[PDB]
Amino acid sequence: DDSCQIGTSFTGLDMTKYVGTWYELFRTPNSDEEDFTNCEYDKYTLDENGVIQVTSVAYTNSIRGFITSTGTVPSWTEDTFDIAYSSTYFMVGTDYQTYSIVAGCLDNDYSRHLYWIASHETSFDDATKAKVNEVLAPYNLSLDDMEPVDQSYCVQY
Amino acid sequence: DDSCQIGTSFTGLDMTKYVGTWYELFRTPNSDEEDFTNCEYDKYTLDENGVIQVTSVAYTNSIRGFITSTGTVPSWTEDTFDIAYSSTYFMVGTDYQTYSIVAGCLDNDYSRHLYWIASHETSFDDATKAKVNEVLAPYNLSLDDMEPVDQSYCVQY
Repeated sequence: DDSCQIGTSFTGLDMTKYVGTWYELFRTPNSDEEDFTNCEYDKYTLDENGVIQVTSVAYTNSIRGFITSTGTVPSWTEDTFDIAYSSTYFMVGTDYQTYSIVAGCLDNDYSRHLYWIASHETSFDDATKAKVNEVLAPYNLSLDDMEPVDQSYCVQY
Repeated sequence: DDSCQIGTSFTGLDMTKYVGTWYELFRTPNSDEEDFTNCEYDKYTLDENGVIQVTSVAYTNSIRGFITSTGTVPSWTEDTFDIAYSSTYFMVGTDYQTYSIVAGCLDNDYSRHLYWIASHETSFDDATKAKVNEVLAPYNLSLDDMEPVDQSYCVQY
C-alpha cells in the first residue's frame, strides 16, 4: 500500500526487446478504460538518442474518434518499467513476441491491481492462451477471469 | 551505422584532465547494465609510463558483490576517446570537475545510443543539473528522460 506492489517472478526485462506494437487482448475490467473497446494497443519505439518512446492508441466509442497519448519509458528494473509524462508497472511475464502480461495500479488506488494481457497478433492461438494462464495462474487469475478487448477499428486510426 | 556515430560539439578534450573518479548519476536505461544500481563509477588513473588507466567498478545486486574491470584509454581525438582490453566513445560535454556527459553504443547495436551523465560528487546541485540539460538539450534528452543511479554501497567495495 501507499505504493503499487504487484507480485511477479520475471527477470531479465529488456524494454528494448519490448519494442513494437502490442495489442491489448484482455484486461482487468475497470472504470477509466470502460469506453475503449474496438481498438487498444501500445506502440514502443526506440529513438536514436536512446529514448524508448511509447504511444498509447485507443478508439473511444463516445466520440467515435481515437485517444492518442505518448510517453517515454525513462527507466526499468529487472521486472519493472516506468512511464513518463510518473507511473510504475510490473512486467509479470513476456516472451517479447507473442504474449505480454503487464500489471500496475490506477490513480491513487494501490489497493486495486490491474492486469493487461497483450500481443503482437490481434488474438491468441490455443497454444499461447495456455501459457498466459500458466503464468497468470500463481496469482489466481485466468484468461477468462477478465474482459476481452477487440482490435478492429484499429485500421480506422 | 556499421559504426558508432553520435553528435557532439565538444572539443579540446584532454583525457589527462579527465583523471579521477566519476560517479554515474544518470544513464540511458538498457539491458546489460540493468543490475548495477547501488554503486557505479569509473576511475581514471595516469600511470608513469604515460598510460591512462581506467577501472570500472559496479555493485551487482544478483551476486551481492562488485564487478571490477580495467582498461586503458590508448587514444583520443578532439571529442572522442577509445578504451582498450576496442570501443569508441564520444565526449558530449564536460567541465572535468562537476559533470561529464559521455556517450557510445553497446555491442554491435550502433542503432541504439547510450548516454551516461557523470560526476565527481555523488549528486548534482540544481546548478549543475541546469547545465547538464542545457548540454543534453540539443539532442532532445533531459536529465529526467533517463534512469538515475544511486551511489552508496560504494564504500562497501
